[PDB]
Amino acid sequence: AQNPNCNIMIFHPTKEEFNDFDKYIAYMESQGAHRAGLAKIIPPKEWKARETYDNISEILIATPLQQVASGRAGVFTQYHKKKKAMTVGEYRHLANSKKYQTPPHQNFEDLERKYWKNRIYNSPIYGADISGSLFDENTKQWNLGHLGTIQDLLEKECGVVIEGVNTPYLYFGMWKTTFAWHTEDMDLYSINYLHLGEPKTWYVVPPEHGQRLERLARELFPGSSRGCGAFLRHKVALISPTVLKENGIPFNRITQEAGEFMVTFPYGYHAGFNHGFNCAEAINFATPRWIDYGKMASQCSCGEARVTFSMDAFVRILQPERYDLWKRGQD
Ligand SMILES: O=C(O)CNC(=O)C(=O)O
Ligand SMILES: [Mg+2]
Ligand code: NI
Ligand SMILES: [Zn+2]
Repeated sequence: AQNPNCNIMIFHPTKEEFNDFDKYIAYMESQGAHRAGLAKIIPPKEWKARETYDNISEILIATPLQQVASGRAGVFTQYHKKKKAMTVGEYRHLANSKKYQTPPHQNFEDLERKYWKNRIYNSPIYGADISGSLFDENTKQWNLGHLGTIQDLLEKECGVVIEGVNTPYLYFGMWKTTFAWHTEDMDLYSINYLHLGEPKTWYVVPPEHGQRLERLARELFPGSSRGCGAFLRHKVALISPTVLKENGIPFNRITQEAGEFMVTFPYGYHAGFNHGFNCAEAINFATPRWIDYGKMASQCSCGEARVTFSMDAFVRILQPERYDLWKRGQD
């Protein structure tokens, strides 16, 4: 078995190997990459996502989210408070302000310490989930706006044509902006490209150990657990690496820098934070190996998780028994 300790693997494809996305994901899996739950892909030196980022300031963040925490430093939840609209120019200025800027630090490790020590005492503002793309239409390789769609994958594998569309999202981050512990909708893959700015640190639990994370989360968030059998779908809970180590949860960590791709694999729980002003783009995708995970994915039916138009058809076709109850939650 390849990669039995489930370590995060880093790949360096040649320009030739960067042509066929599907084939490269399948190569990574042949080397065991999926066992970790997350892989890093460094693009060939010849490649570029677009010519410059000099003209992005007028993009609108219609609903910036202030991430307010509750709990203790290592075990907390966050809620998203809606703020007034602002442009990317305005947001970048705010990120760089004395109130919100990254503090002086020695290295990534010192910054990670400071994050886990101090995150709960601040409420950073995240420009998340903005429909759109920063890839140039002429970038032919690994263009996240030009991937094969999940609807077409399900049709190719299973023969059923379904409604729905699949488009990328932009994330504008600042220091301490946080992504809570989650897997993707319907335990899909995700791909994330860090277009610009400061790094993003990731934590991941191997898919084969996901249920261990879920059991710990039920213990640490007992009211949430009673309210919903799949409350991590709400994307609000944080558990620190110290806490995971104390409870024997297997995980790994890695920092993504500007110009690098990360891929999350089906049922790979992940969480993390941004080091300072940055812009990432991400999208869900599928492969033939995803189908079985989609069929088994948990669902939130308490009504909190509330998801995209396109998830309807995935539930309807892959989880017909669940469909009725899940849709009650959606309505
Ligand atoms: O970048 C973020 O805030 C969150 N991204 C992801 O969870 C992802 O790409 O799967
Ligand atoms: Mg602009
Ligand atoms: Ni994700
Ligand atoms: Zn729920």
